[PDB]
Amino acid sequence: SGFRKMAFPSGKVEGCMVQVTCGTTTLNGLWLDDVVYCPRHVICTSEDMLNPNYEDLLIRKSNHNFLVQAGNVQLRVIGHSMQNCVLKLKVDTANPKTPKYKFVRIQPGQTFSVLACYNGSPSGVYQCAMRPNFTIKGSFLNGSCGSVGFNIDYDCVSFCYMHHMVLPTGVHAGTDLEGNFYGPFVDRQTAQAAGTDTTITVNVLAWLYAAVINGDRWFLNRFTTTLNDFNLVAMKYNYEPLTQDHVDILGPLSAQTGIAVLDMCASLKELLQNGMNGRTILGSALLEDEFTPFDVVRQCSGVTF
Amino acid sequence: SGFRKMAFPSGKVEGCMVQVTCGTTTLNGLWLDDVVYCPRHVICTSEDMLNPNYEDLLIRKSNHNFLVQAGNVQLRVIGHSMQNCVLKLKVDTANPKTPKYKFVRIQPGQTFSVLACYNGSPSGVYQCAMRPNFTIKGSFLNGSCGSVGFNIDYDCVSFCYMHHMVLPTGVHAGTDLEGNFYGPFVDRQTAQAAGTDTTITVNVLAWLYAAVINGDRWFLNRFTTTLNDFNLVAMKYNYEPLTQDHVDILGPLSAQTGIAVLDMCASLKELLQNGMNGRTILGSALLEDEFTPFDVVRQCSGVTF
Repeated sequence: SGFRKMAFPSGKVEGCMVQVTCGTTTLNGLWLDDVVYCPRHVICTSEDMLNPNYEDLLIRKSNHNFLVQAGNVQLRVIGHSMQNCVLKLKVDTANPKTPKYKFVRIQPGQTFSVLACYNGSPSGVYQCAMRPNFTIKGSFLNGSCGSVGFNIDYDCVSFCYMHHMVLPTGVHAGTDLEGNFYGPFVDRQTAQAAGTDTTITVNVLAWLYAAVINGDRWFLNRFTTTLNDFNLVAMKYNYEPLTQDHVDILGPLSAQTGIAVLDMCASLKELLQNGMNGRTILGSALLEDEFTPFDVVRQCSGVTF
Repeated sequence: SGFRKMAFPSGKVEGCMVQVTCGTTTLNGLWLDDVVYCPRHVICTSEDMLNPNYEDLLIRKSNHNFLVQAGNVQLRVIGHSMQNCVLKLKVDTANPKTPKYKFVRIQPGQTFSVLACYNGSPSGVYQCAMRPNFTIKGSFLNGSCGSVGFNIDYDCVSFCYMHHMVLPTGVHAGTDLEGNFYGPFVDRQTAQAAGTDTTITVNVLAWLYAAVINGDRWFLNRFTTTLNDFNLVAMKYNYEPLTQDHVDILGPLSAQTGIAVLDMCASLKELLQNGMNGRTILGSALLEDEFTPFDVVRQCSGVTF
């Protein structure tokens, strides 16, 4: 009963969060086995950030220039490395709090939990989506940098995101845990175009299914539609095109609710065309696109870890 | 930058969550030092739930009738007790994962984090508010019962909520950790009136301050107003009355933004009167009342634990 934006439990990530200080710069790092991961821009002065040569900057640094704190512990570095936009600090001590973990590159539209940190200390947890334009709309103050995004499958934390940048426009960009940026972004203080964001059509449909499951059904129309005709309306309202992969992924919600995907699509179209008339769906006056069909199923079936 | 519904990090509560099975009934329990806390209705059959005599039901039970699991561990009970609507199971093993903790009874309008669990296993975390009518709008499937709400001040987890009931109306009710219900509710399957909910006026104002801080200022009107005149409009729109305690609590947001509380109140009134004209504030087309002035300050100043 009820439907909330729900984060994964954060304990297994909390015990991996370290404070990283190189020269003056201090931000969050991820301590897994014998390696601390952090944004490579920790080696930058505000002046460096304007036009950084990371290769050159990293050279004027050695192992002993990096202060990695875990609470009141102080760790020791024995091998530093730059993988794309992440700094890998090889330390002597394996994190005894290290969970089963993988690094994953997620797709636009997918969701993850962010454990937001300041000085390697957890402040809070929230759910977000990789936007279609590879930004995220998060909550990040100075020093939040190196905060990580993750999913939990079973026993296994899947790290998918590290926060690097706020864009002049207020939205966020960062990397996978191999330090490849999501999107066209670079770790440099220069104007960077996010580009046109679209609504994650498959997520809005997931959420409409969620609404039906929790008794919110006012928007089910007698009409139906076709994929081509729906995608005509979708393109007008900067909704991502819907594919058969999308219809397939919604199959189980279709089966639980007895509502054909294309029927739900005809409901969505009327909503895109007529707006909401000032009514609400699951407490919201706008169409929500930050739940996956997987998230909706997890919350509705009570999956645990 | 940005503004998200943010939960407290959940690790310190995760290692306190146990599975409680009496007879057939299984739900979540809170293992602190040598005591497991759970809804006393775990001793009820679906039939019992209609008209339970808890005193009598608890008597046909003894220590060895209660199966408390922590993961794959199995705990042993040496003293059972009923405090109001909570069952206290005295076990032999102190939880070595026990944080610094207090039990607090929170006030209507205050927020907390819920760690939602099924079979004593964490599934997810989310932020909610005690509604003015002492319900909560959460996400709780069967077996979620005994899921706890909490705040973290510094090192210290403040437990304020245990989930007991879904009401026929889909909203949730439960207790403090001394087992006193929030609101008029009883742990019995009978029709129970929540009563009229109001909007938490002080929280909506907090959130308007949050919006100003993140550059969302379209709603600041040239007008101002008075407390009496504002509370006239408030009562019309089932907003809680605003008191001088409320104005005082907003003082620091007033000072950070250079916007007098009563001025922000005049903005709120125009919004209550004219609606939103289809515009949004911090991504929302409705007025948000589940952030406290404290939450807004914590997210905007980057407080950690």
